[PDB]
Amino acid sequence: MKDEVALLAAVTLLGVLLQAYFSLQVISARRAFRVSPPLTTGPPEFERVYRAQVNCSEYFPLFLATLWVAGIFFHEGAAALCGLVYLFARLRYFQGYARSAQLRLAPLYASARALWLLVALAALGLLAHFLPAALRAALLGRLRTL
Amino acid sequence: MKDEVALLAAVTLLGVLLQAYFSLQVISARRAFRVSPPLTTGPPEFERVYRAQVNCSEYFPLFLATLWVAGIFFHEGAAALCGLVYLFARLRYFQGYARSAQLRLAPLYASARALWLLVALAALGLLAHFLPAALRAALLGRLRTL
Amino acid sequence: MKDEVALLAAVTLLGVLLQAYFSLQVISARRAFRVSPPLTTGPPEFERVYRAQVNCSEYFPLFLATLWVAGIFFHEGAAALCGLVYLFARLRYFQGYARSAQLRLAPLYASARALWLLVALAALGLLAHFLPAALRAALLGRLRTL
Ligand SMILES: N[C@@H](CCC(=O)N[C@@H](CS)C(=O)NCC(=O)O)C(=O)O
Ligand SMILES: N[C@@H](CCC(=O)N[C@@H](CS)C(=O)NCC(=O)O)C(=O)O
Ligand SMILES: N[C@@H](CCC(=O)N[C@@H](CS)C(=O)NCC(=O)O)C(=O)O
Repeated sequence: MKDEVALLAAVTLLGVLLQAYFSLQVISARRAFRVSPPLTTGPPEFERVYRAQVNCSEYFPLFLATLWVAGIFFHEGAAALCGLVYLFARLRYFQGYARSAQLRLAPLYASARALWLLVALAALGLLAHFLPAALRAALLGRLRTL
Repeated sequence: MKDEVALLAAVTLLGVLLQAYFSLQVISARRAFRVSPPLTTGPPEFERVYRAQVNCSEYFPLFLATLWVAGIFFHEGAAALCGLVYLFARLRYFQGYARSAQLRLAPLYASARALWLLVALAALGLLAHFLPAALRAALLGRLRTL
Repeated sequence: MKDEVALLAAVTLLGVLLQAYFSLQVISARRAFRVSPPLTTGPPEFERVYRAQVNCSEYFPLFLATLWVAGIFFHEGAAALCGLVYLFARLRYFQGYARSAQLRLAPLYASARALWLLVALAALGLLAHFLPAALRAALLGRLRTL
Protein backbone atom coordinates (compact mmCIF):
# COMPACT_ATOMS: atom_id res chain seq x y z
CA MET A 1 0.00 0.00 0.00
CA LYS A 2 2.28 2.74 -1.31
CA ASP A 3 -0.42 5.32 -0.54
CA GLU A 4 -0.41 5.24 3.26
CA VAL A 5 3.33 4.93 3.84
CA ALA A 6 5.04 6.98 1.14
CA LEU A 7 6.07 9.79 3.51
CA LEU A 8 7.46 7.21 5.98
CA ALA A 9 9.37 5.65 3.05
CA ALA A 10 10.73 9.04 1.97
CA VAL A 11 11.95 9.90 5.51
CA THR A 12 13.42 6.35 5.67
CA LEU A 13 15.38 6.94 2.46
CA LEU A 14 16.59 10.33 3.67
CA GLY A 15 17.84 8.55 6.83
CA VAL A 16 19.73 6.02 4.67
CA LEU A 17 21.35 8.81 2.66
CA LEU A 18 22.41 10.58 5.85
CA GLN A 19 23.97 7.36 7.21
CA ALA A 20 25.79 6.98 3.87
CA TYR A 21 27.12 10.52 4.31
CA PHE A 22 28.41 9.66 7.83
CA SER A 23 30.12 6.55 6.43
CA LEU A 24 31.80 8.56 3.64
CA GLN A 25 33.00 11.08 6.25
CA VAL A 26 34.60 8.32 8.37
CA ILE A 27 36.39 7.03 5.23
CA SER A 28 37.60 10.58 4.55
CA ALA A 29 38.85 10.83 8.16
CA ARG A 30 40.64 7.48 7.87
CA ARG A 31 42.53 8.81 4.85
CA ALA A 32 43.31 12.19 6.44
CA PHE A 33 44.61 10.68 9.68
CA ARG A 34 46.01 7.57 7.97
CA VAL A 35 44.10 5.20 10.25
CA SER A 36 43.87 1.86 8.43
CA PRO A 37 41.28 -0.82 9.21
CA PRO A 38 41.03 -2.75 11.39
CA LEU A 39 42.02 0.10 13.75
CA THR A 40 39.26 2.30 15.14
CA THR A 41 41.61 4.24 17.41
CA GLY A 42 43.84 7.22 16.67
CA PRO A 43 43.92 10.94 17.42
CA PRO A 44 40.85 12.28 19.30
CA GLU A 45 39.68 14.01 16.13
CA PHE A 46 39.61 10.79 14.15
CA GLU A 47 37.96 8.95 17.06
CA ARG A 48 35.22 11.60 17.33
CA VAL A 49 34.23 11.18 13.64
CA TYR A 50 34.27 7.39 13.96
CA ARG A 51 32.25 7.50 17.19
CA ALA A 52 29.73 10.03 15.81
CA GLN A 53 29.03 7.64 12.90
CA VAL A 54 28.80 4.57 15.16
CA ASN A 55 26.40 6.32 17.56
CA CYS A 56 24.17 7.40 14.66
CA SER A 57 24.28 3.84 13.27
CA GLU A 58 23.25 2.20 16.50
CA TYR A 59 20.20 4.45 16.98
CA PHE A 60 19.20 4.22 13.31
CA PRO A 61 17.09 1.01 13.73
CA LEU A 62 15.33 2.59 16.73
CA PHE A 63 14.48 5.54 14.59
CA LEU A 64 13.23 3.31 11.73
CA ALA A 65 11.15 1.06 14.05
CA THR A 66 9.50 4.02 15.82
CA LEU A 67 8.99 6.04 12.64
CA TRP A 68 7.01 3.17 11.04
CA VAL A 69 5.01 2.20 14.16
CA ALA A 70 4.11 5.84 14.94
CA GLY A 71 3.35 6.52 11.27
CA ILE A 72 1.05 3.50 10.94
CA PHE A 73 -0.69 3.59 14.32
CA PHE A 74 -0.77 7.29 15.14
CA HIS A 75 -0.51 9.55 12.08
CA GLU A 76 1.73 9.41 9.00
CA GLY A 77 2.38 13.14 8.60
CA ALA A 78 3.20 13.71 12.27
CA ALA A 79 5.57 10.68 12.37
CA ALA A 80 7.29 11.88 9.19
CA LEU A 81 7.76 15.39 10.60
CA CYS A 82 9.20 14.09 13.87
CA GLY A 83 11.44 11.82 11.76
CA LEU A 84 12.72 14.80 9.77
CA VAL A 85 13.46 16.70 12.98
CA TYR A 86 15.31 13.64 14.33
CA LEU A 87 17.43 13.33 11.17
CA PHE A 88 18.33 17.04 11.06
CA ALA A 89 19.33 16.81 14.75
CA ARG A 90 21.50 13.76 13.93
CA LEU A 91 23.24 15.64 11.11
CA ARG A 92 24.02 18.43 13.65
CA TYR A 93 25.12 15.84 16.20
CA PHE A 94 27.55 14.31 13.72
CA GLN A 95 28.91 17.73 12.64
CA GLY A 96 29.12 18.89 16.27
CA TYR A 97 30.76 15.76 17.65
CA ALA A 98 33.34 15.78 14.83
CA ARG A 99 34.39 19.29 15.94
CA SER A 100 34.32 18.51 19.64
CA ALA A 101 32.83 16.06 22.14
CA GLN A 102 31.10 18.93 23.89
CA LEU A 103 29.41 20.17 20.70
CA ARG A 104 27.60 16.78 20.38
CA LEU A 105 25.40 17.53 23.40
CA ALA A 106 22.83 20.11 22.25
CA PRO A 107 21.98 18.23 19.05
CA LEU A 108 22.02 14.92 20.96
CA TYR A 109 19.31 16.35 23.26
CA ALA A 110 17.30 17.57 20.27
CA SER A 111 17.55 14.09 18.65
CA ALA A 112 16.47 12.45 21.91
CA ARG A 113 13.43 14.73 22.18
CA ALA A 114 12.39 13.89 18.58
CA LEU A 115 12.87 10.16 19.19
CA TRP A 116 11.00 10.25 22.51
CA LEU A 117 8.10 11.99 20.74
CA LEU A 118 8.05 9.21 18.10
CA VAL A 119 8.05 6.66 20.91
CA ALA A 120 5.16 8.49 22.59
CA LEU A 121 3.15 8.68 19.35
CA ALA A 122 3.76 4.99 18.68
CA ALA A 123 2.69 4.09 22.25
CA LEU A 124 -0.46 6.24 22.08
CA GLY A 125 -1.33 4.72 18.69
CA LEU A 126 -0.97 1.20 20.08
CA LEU A 127 -2.93 2.06 23.24
CA ALA A 128 -5.76 3.39 21.06
CA HIS A 129 -5.61 0.13 19.16
CA PHE A 130 -5.55 -2.34 22.09
CA LEU A 131 -7.04 -0.63 25.15
CA PRO A 132 -10.65 -0.74 23.83
CA ALA A 133 -10.77 -4.46 23.02
CA ALA A 134 -9.07 -5.06 26.37
CA LEU A 135 -11.45 -2.98 28.51
CA ARG A 136 -14.29 -4.61 26.65
CA ALA A 137 -13.04 -8.16 27.31
CA ALA A 138 -12.65 -7.13 30.94
CA LEU A 139 -16.22 -5.81 31.15
CA LEU A 140 -17.77 -8.77 29.32
CA GLY A 141 -16.15 -11.00 31.95
CA ARG A 142 -17.59 -8.93 34.81
CA LEU A 143 -21.01 -8.73 33.16
CA ARG A 144 -21.17 -12.51 32.90
CA THR A 145 -20.62 -12.76 36.67
CA LEU A 146 -22.85 -9.77 37.52
CA MET B 1 -3.28 -2.87 7.97
CA LYS B 2 -3.06 -2.17 11.70
CA ASP B 3 -5.16 -5.27 12.39
CA GLU B 4 -2.75 -8.02 11.36
CA VAL B 5 0.46 -6.53 12.74
CA ALA B 6 -0.45 -4.74 15.97
CA LEU B 7 1.16 -7.37 18.22
CA LEU B 8 4.35 -7.26 16.09
CA ALA B 9 4.27 -3.45 16.43
CA ALA B 10 3.81 -3.67 20.20
CA VAL B 11 6.75 -6.12 20.62
CA THR B 12 8.76 -3.80 18.29
CA LEU B 13 8.06 -0.81 20.54
CA LEU B 14 8.93 -2.79 23.66
CA GLY B 15 12.26 -3.65 21.97
CA VAL B 16 12.89 0.06 21.28
CA LEU B 17 12.17 0.94 24.91
CA LEU B 18 14.56 -1.77 26.10
CA GLN B 19 17.32 -0.46 23.80
CA ALA B 20 16.66 3.03 25.20
CA TYR B 21 17.09 1.61 28.70
CA PHE B 22 20.47 0.06 27.70
CA SER B 23 21.57 3.41 26.25
CA LEU B 24 20.60 5.27 29.45
CA GLN B 25 22.55 2.68 31.49
CA VAL B 26 25.71 3.23 29.40
CA ILE B 27 25.35 7.01 29.96
CA SER B 28 25.00 6.34 33.69
CA ALA B 29 28.15 4.16 33.60
CA ARG B 30 30.07 6.85 31.70
CA ARG B 31 29.25 9.32 34.49
CA ALA B 32 30.05 6.87 37.31
CA PHE B 33 33.41 5.84 35.83
CA ARG B 34 34.09 9.27 34.32
CA VAL B 35 34.66 7.85 30.83
CA SER B 36 34.11 10.71 28.37
CA PRO B 37 33.30 10.23 24.68
CA PRO B 38 34.94 9.46 22.39
CA LEU B 39 36.50 6.80 24.67
CA THR B 40 34.83 3.40 24.84
CA THR B 41 37.54 1.89 27.03
CA GLY B 42 38.04 2.02 30.79
CA PRO B 43 37.71 -0.30 33.77
CA PRO B 44 36.31 -3.78 32.95
CA GLU B 45 33.04 -2.85 34.65
CA PHE B 46 32.49 0.14 32.40
CA GLU B 47 33.52 -1.87 29.33
CA ARG B 48 31.05 -4.65 30.19
CA VAL B 49 28.09 -2.21 30.29
CA TYR B 50 29.20 -0.58 27.04
CA ARG B 51 29.71 -3.95 25.36
CA ALA B 52 26.39 -5.36 26.62
CA GLN B 53 24.59 -2.39 25.01
CA VAL B 54 26.56 -2.66 21.76
CA ASN B 55 25.88 -6.40 21.47
CA CYS B 56 22.15 -5.86 22.04
CA SER B 57 22.18 -3.04 19.45
CA GLU B 58 23.84 -5.09 16.77
CA TYR B 59 21.35 -7.99 17.08
CA PHE B 60 18.35 -5.65 17.34
CA PRO B 61 17.80 -5.39 13.52
CA LEU B 62 18.01 -9.19 13.25
CA PHE B 63 15.36 -9.46 15.87
CA LEU B 64 13.14 -6.86 14.11
CA ALA B 65 13.59 -8.45 10.65
CA THR B 66 12.79 -11.97 11.90
CA LEU B 67 9.95 -10.86 14.16
CA TRP B 68 8.13 -9.22 11.20
CA VAL B 69 8.84 -11.98 8.63
CA ALA B 70 7.82 -14.76 11.07
CA GLY B 71 4.79 -12.75 12.21
CA ILE B 72 3.58 -12.12 8.66
CA PHE B 73 4.40 -15.47 7.04
CA PHE B 74 3.99 -17.91 9.91
CA HIS B 75 1.74 -16.65 12.71
CA GLU B 76 1.49 -13.25 14.44
CA GLY B 77 0.86 -14.48 17.99
CA ALA B 78 3.65 -17.07 17.93
CA ALA B 79 6.16 -14.55 16.49
CA ALA B 80 5.16 -11.99 19.13
CA LEU B 81 5.58 -14.51 21.95
CA CYS B 82 9.01 -15.60 20.72
CA GLY B 83 9.87 -11.88 20.41
CA LEU B 84 8.87 -11.28 24.03
CA VAL B 85 11.00 -14.21 25.17
CA TYR B 86 13.93 -12.83 23.14
CA LEU B 87 13.58 -9.37 24.70
CA PHE B 88 13.32 -10.68 28.27
CA ALA B 89 16.44 -12.80 27.63
CA ARG B 90 18.24 -9.68 26.30
CA LEU B 91 17.31 -7.71 29.43
CA ARG B 92 18.84 -10.57 31.51
CA TYR B 93 21.87 -10.66 29.21
CA PHE B 94 22.46 -6.95 29.71
CA GLN B 95 22.00 -7.18 33.51
CA GLY B 96 24.17 -10.32 33.67
CA TYR B 97 26.98 -9.03 31.47
CA ALA B 98 27.11 -5.75 33.44
CA ARG B 99 27.77 -7.79 36.61
CA SER B 100 30.23 -10.16 34.99
CA ALA B 101 31.28 -11.50 31.58
CA GLN B 102 30.42 -15.00 32.73
CA LEU B 103 26.88 -14.05 33.76
CA ARG B 104 26.12 -13.02 30.13
CA LEU B 105 26.22 -16.64 28.95
CA ALA B 106 23.00 -18.27 30.18
CA PRO B 107 20.79 -15.40 29.00
CA LEU B 108 22.78 -15.17 25.75
CA TYR B 109 21.90 -18.83 25.08
CA ALA B 110 18.24 -18.18 25.90
CA SER B 111 18.21 -15.18 23.51
CA ALA B 112 19.84 -17.27 20.79
CA ARG B 113 17.23 -20.02 21.18
CA ALA B 114 14.39 -17.45 20.89
CA LEU B 115 15.98 -15.86 17.82
CA TRP B 116 16.67 -19.22 16.16
CA LEU B 117 13.00 -20.13 16.69
CA LEU B 118 11.95 -16.87 14.99
CA VAL B 119 14.31 -17.68 12.14
CA ALA B 120 12.81 -21.18 11.87
CA LEU B 121 9.23 -19.83 11.88
CA ALA B 122 10.12 -17.25 9.24
CA ALA B 123 11.78 -19.93 7.08
CA LEU B 124 8.84 -22.35 7.42
CA GLY B 125 6.41 -19.52 6.58
CA LEU B 126 8.37 -18.65 3.45
CA LEU B 127 8.71 -22.32 2.43
CA ALA B 128 4.93 -22.70 2.75
CA HIS B 129 4.60 -19.64 0.56
CA PHE B 130 7.07 -20.56 -2.23
CA LEU B 131 7.49 -24.35 -2.27
CA PRO B 132 4.01 -25.02 -3.76
CA ALA B 133 4.27 -22.67 -6.74
CA ALA B 134 7.78 -24.04 -7.28
CA LEU B 135 6.89 -27.74 -7.21
CA ARG B 136 3.99 -26.92 -9.47
CA ALA B 137 6.15 -25.08 -12.03
CA ALA B 138 8.49 -28.07 -11.89
CA LEU B 139 5.67 -30.55 -12.54
CA LEU B 140 4.05 -28.49 -15.31
CA GLY B 141 7.43 -28.57 -17.07
CA ARG B 142 7.68 -32.36 -16.74
CA LEU B 143 4.06 -32.86 -17.79
CA ARG B 144 4.66 -30.90 -20.99
CA THR B 145 7.50 -33.28 -21.88
CA LEU B 146 5.68 -36.42 -20.65
CA MET C 1 -0.03 -8.87 1.98
CA LYS C 2 2.32 -11.84 1.73
CA ASP C 3 1.92 -11.82 -2.06
CA GLU C 4 3.70 -8.59 -2.95
CA VAL C 5 6.60 -8.82 -0.52
CA ALA C 6 7.55 -12.49 -0.26
CA LEU C 7 10.76 -12.11 -2.28
CA LEU C 8 11.76 -9.09 -0.13
CA ALA C 9 11.04 -11.23 2.96
CA ALA C 10 13.12 -14.11 1.60
CA VAL C 11 16.13 -11.84 0.84
CA THR C 12 15.62 -10.31 4.34
CA LEU C 13 15.82 -13.75 5.95
CA LEU C 14 18.89 -14.67 3.92
CA GLY C 15 20.49 -11.44 5.21
CA VAL C 16 19.67 -12.45 8.80
CA LEU C 17 21.22 -15.89 8.28
CA LEU C 18 24.36 -14.31 6.85
CA GLN C 19 24.65 -11.95 9.85
CA ALA C 20 24.24 -15.00 12.12
CA TYR C 21 27.10 -16.67 10.25
CA PHE C 22 29.32 -13.59 10.80
CA SER C 23 28.46 -13.64 14.52
CA LEU C 24 29.32 -17.36 14.81
CA GLN C 25 32.65 -16.67 13.05
CA VAL C 26 33.54 -13.92 15.55
CA ILE C 27 32.76 -16.34 18.42
CA SER C 28 35.00 -18.92 16.74
CA ALA C 29 37.78 -16.30 16.44
CA ARG C 30 37.38 -15.32 20.10
CA ARG C 31 37.97 -18.96 21.07
CA ALA C 32 40.90 -19.45 18.68
CA PHE C 33 42.70 -16.29 19.80
CA ARG C 34 41.46 -16.53 23.39
CA VAL C 35 40.01 -13.01 23.36
CA SER C 36 37.39 -12.85 26.12
CA PRO C 37 34.58 -10.29 26.26
CA PRO C 38 34.53 -7.46 26.97
CA LEU C 39 37.73 -7.10 24.90
CA THR C 40 37.39 -6.36 21.20
CA THR C 41 41.14 -5.94 20.67
CA GLY C 42 43.84 -8.53 20.08
CA PRO C 43 46.01 -9.74 17.21
CA PRO C 44 45.26 -8.10 13.82
CA GLU C 45 43.70 -11.35 12.61
CA PHE C 46 41.18 -11.42 15.43
CA GLU C 47 40.48 -7.69 15.01
CA ARG C 48 39.83 -8.13 11.27
CA VAL C 49 37.13 -10.79 11.88
CA TYR C 50 35.53 -8.68 14.61
CA ARG C 51 35.63 -5.55 12.44
CA ALA C 52 34.29 -7.36 9.35
CA GLN C 53 31.25 -8.48 11.40
CA VAL C 54 30.73 -5.03 12.93
CA ASN C 55 30.91 -3.31 9.53
CA CYS C 56 28.38 -5.75 8.06
CA SER C 57 26.12 -5.21 11.10
CA GLU C 58 26.13 -1.46 10.84
CA TYR C 59 25.16 -1.45 7.14
CA PHE C 60 22.55 -4.19 7.61
CA PRO C 61 19.68 -1.77 8.53
CA LEU C 62 20.55 0.38 5.50
CA PHE C 63 20.29 -2.66 3.35
CA LEU C 64 16.94 -3.68 4.91
CA ALA C 65 15.46 -0.16 4.67
CA THR C 66 16.47 0.27 1.01
CA LEU C 67 15.53 -3.27 0.01
CA TRP C 68 11.94 -2.75 1.28
CA VAL C 69 11.49 0.81 -0.06
CA ALA C 70 12.91 -0.10 -3.50
CA GLY C 71 10.91 -3.35 -3.55
CA ILE C 72 7.63 -1.62 -2.70
CA PHE C 73 8.00 1.59 -4.71
CA PHE C 74 10.08 0.48 -7.69
CA HIS C 75 9.88 -3.26 -8.41
CA GLU C 76 9.99 -6.30 -6.12
CA GLY C 77 12.05 -8.60 -8.34
CA ALA C 78 14.68 -5.98 -9.17
CA ALA C 79 15.05 -4.97 -5.49
CA ALA C 80 15.37 -8.63 -4.48
CA LEU C 81 18.05 -9.27 -7.11
CA CYS C 82 20.07 -6.21 -6.08
CA GLY C 83 19.65 -7.40 -2.46
CA LEU C 84 21.05 -10.83 -3.35
CA VAL C 85 24.03 -9.22 -5.08
CA TYR C 86 24.60 -7.03 -2.01
CA LEU C 87 24.51 -10.03 0.34
CA PHE C 88 26.88 -12.14 -1.79
CA ALA C 89 29.28 -9.16 -1.92
CA ARG C 90 29.05 -8.86 1.90
CA LEU C 91 29.88 -12.55 2.32
CA ARG C 92 32.99 -11.96 0.12
CA TYR C 93 33.80 -8.80 2.08
CA PHE C 94 33.69 -10.70 5.36
CA GLN C 95 35.80 -13.60 3.98
CA GLY C 96 38.24 -11.16 2.33
CA TYR C 97 38.64 -8.85 5.32
CA ALA C 98 39.21 -11.83 7.64
CA ARG C 99 42.17 -12.86 5.44
CA SER C 100 43.52 -9.35 5.04
CA ALA C 101 42.47 -5.70 5.27
CA GLN C 102 43.36 -5.23 1.63
CA LEU C 103 41.17 -8.13 0.47
CA ARG C 104 38.08 -6.33 1.89
CA LEU C 105 38.25 -3.64 -0.81
CA ALA C 106 37.02 -5.27 -4.03
CA PRO C 107 33.97 -6.84 -2.38
CA LEU C 108 33.35 -3.63 -0.41
CA TYR C 109 33.11 -1.76 -3.74
CA ALA C 110 30.77 -4.41 -5.15
CA SER C 111 28.55 -4.13 -2.03
CA ALA C 112 28.52 -0.34 -2.33
CA ARG C 113 27.47 -0.52 -5.99
CA ALA C 114 24.59 -2.90 -5.11
CA LEU C 115 23.47 -0.68 -2.23
CA TRP C 116 23.71 2.51 -4.31
CA LEU C 117 21.54 0.84 -6.97
CA LEU C 118 18.93 -0.01 -4.29
CA VAL C 119 19.07 3.60 -3.12
CA ALA C 120 18.60 4.79 -6.72
CA LEU C 121 15.64 2.44 -7.30
CA ALA C 122 14.04 3.54 -4.04
CA ALA C 123 14.53 7.22 -4.96
CA LEU C 124 13.13 6.77 -8.48
CA GLY C 125 10.14 4.85 -7.05
CA LEU C 126 9.42 7.66 -4.59
CA LEU C 127 9.88 10.35 -7.25
CA ALA C 128 7.37 8.52 -9.47
CA HIS C 129 5.03 8.48 -6.49
CA PHE C 130 5.32 12.14 -5.38
CA LEU C 131 6.48 14.22 -8.35
CA PRO C 132 3.12 14.00 -10.21
CA ALA C 133 0.89 15.17 -7.35
CA ALA C 134 3.48 17.89 -6.69
CA LEU C 135 3.71 19.22 -10.25
CA ARG C 136 -0.05 19.12 -10.38
CA ALA C 137 -0.49 21.11 -7.15
CA ALA C 138 2.02 23.58 -8.58
CA LEU C 139 0.10 23.93 -11.85
CA LEU C 140 -3.32 24.20 -10.19
CA GLY C 141 -1.90 27.12 -8.20
CA ARG C 142 -0.63 28.86 -11.35
CA LEU C 143 -3.86 28.16 -13.23
CA ARG C 144 -5.89 29.83 -10.49
CA THR C 145 -3.80 32.99 -10.91
CA LEU C 146 -3.64 32.76 -14.73
N1 LIG D 1 27.03 3.65 22.58
C1 LIG D 1 26.70 4.89 23.29
C2 LIG D 1 25.43 4.67 24.15
C3 LIG D 1 25.00 5.83 25.08
C4 LIG D 1 24.95 7.16 24.35
O1 LIG D 1 24.19 7.31 23.19
N2 LIG D 1 25.66 8.19 24.86
C5 LIG D 1 25.64 9.52 24.29
C6 LIG D 1 25.76 10.57 25.43
S1 LIG D 1 27.23 10.13 26.42
C7 LIG D 1 26.76 9.69 23.30
O2 LIG D 1 26.88 10.84 22.58
N3 LIG D 1 27.66 8.74 23.11
C8 LIG D 1 28.92 9.08 22.45
C9 LIG D 1 29.42 7.91 21.64
O3 LIG D 1 28.68 6.91 21.42
O4 LIG D 1 30.58 7.94 21.14
C10 LIG D 1 27.91 5.30 24.16
O5 LIG D 1 28.95 4.62 24.18
O6 LIG D 1 27.89 6.30 24.88
N1 LIG E 1 30.13 -8.49 18.25
C1 LIG E 1 30.05 -9.78 18.97
C2 LIG E 1 29.70 -10.89 17.96
C3 LIG E 1 29.70 -12.35 18.49
C4 LIG E 1 28.89 -12.49 19.77
O1 LIG E 1 27.56 -12.07 19.83
N2 LIG E 1 29.50 -13.03 20.85
C5 LIG E 1 28.82 -13.27 22.10
C6 LIG E 1 29.38 -14.56 22.75
S1 LIG E 1 31.20 -14.38 22.83
C7 LIG E 1 28.99 -12.09 23.03
O2 LIG E 1 28.35 -12.08 24.24
N3 LIG E 1 29.76 -11.07 22.71
C8 LIG E 1 30.19 -10.16 23.76
C9 LIG E 1 30.33 -8.75 23.22
O3 LIG E 1 29.87 -8.46 22.07
O4 LIG E 1 30.86 -7.85 23.93
C10 LIG E 1 31.39 -10.04 19.67
O5 LIG E 1 32.34 -9.23 19.59
O6 LIG E 1 31.60 -11.07 20.31
N1 LIG F 1 32.52 2.08 10.62
C1 LIG F 1 33.21 2.14 9.32
C2 LIG F 1 32.57 3.26 8.47
C3 LIG F 1 33.24 3.59 7.11
C4 LIG F 1 33.48 2.33 6.28
O1 LIG F 1 32.44 1.46 5.98
N2 LIG F 1 34.74 2.09 5.84
C5 LIG F 1 35.07 0.97 5.00
C6 LIG F 1 36.20 1.39 4.02
S1 LIG F 1 37.56 2.09 5.02
C7 LIG F 1 35.51 -0.21 5.84
O2 LIG F 1 35.80 -1.40 5.24
N3 LIG F 1 35.64 -0.11 7.15
C8 LIG F 1 36.42 -1.12 7.85
C9 LIG F 1 35.85 -1.35 9.24
O3 LIG F 1 34.72 -0.87 9.56
O4 LIG F 1 36.49 -2.05 10.07
C10 LIG F 1 34.70 2.39 9.56
O5 LIG F 1 35.17 2.50 10.71
O6 LIG F 1 35.51 2.52 8.63
